[PDB]
Amino acid sequence: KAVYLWTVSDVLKWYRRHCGEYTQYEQLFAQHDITGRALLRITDSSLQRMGVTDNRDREAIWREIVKQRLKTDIM
Repeated sequence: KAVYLWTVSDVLKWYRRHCGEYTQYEQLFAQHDITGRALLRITDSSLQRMGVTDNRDREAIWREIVKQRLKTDIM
């Protein structure tokens, strides 16, 4: 499924699969209503505003977001 079309549920499924060691934050994605379109636009600073203040955790999640953008872009 193209990321642009991902629902929040699609985002949560992606998050569980790729950020499985950071599940503690998973509800932030639902509470902030992060669709695929939002996922492609969010910044490291958005993550910190959602409450991922731990640097190493936020770095890890951010890298997964960038990895997904790269997959999307090479297509």
